[PDB]
Amino acid sequence: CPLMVKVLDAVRGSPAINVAVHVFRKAADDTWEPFASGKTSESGELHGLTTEEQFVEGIYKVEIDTKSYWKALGISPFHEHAEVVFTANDSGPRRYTIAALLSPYSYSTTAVVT
Amino acid sequence: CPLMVKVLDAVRGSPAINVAVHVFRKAADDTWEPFASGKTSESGELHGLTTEEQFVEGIYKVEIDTKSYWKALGISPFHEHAEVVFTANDSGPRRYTIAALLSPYSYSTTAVVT
Repeated sequence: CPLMVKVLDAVRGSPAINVAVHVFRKAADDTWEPFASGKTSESGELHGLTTEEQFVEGIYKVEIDTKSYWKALGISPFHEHAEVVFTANDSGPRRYTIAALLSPYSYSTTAVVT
Repeated sequence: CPLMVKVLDAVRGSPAINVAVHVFRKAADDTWEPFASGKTSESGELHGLTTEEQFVEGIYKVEIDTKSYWKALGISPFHEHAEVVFTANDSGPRRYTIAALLSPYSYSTTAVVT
């Protein structure tokens, strides 16, 4: 799948399972359309996302519900969510893997394409 | 200052200067209002922001224009910008220091609350 997502937990050294992730597509008008959604797996990964050229180029947004992730634990978090806004589109069909490493007061996001 | 931002460049090992930062305050209606704006200083810092109880309780968004920074450089980044969303004030009027560490395809955001 053209777009994959992976989330890890830096506090426990494990995949961030059961994490909600919504994918928005920047619409015709200045605004955000719901594009895809899922919950991370046992592997902390989300595959079923989108298709080949349902996925076309545009600005996308990956919203990660980190707040819920943390409270589930009993942790006091800082961010409301983790957000990743990218442009899909150079000259190519790629493969986008967005990774996110979660801490209560800190997070990193990285992109790996091919 | 109640709200401070610091931004570093992991590619060059220096403060990220002249990076535009917009601060939004989630308004009465489900929506974002402009609250403060500025650019990072020679030391990668933005202090001019807000004040005492002007800064009120609420959900704010700190949007760092990473895209323009990398472009000015000759680098073609992945992120459109770096967004930081948080609930402020609650159990205290706090002091917020938001740190960002940028790379072309990666960014990390950390918060220091006192």
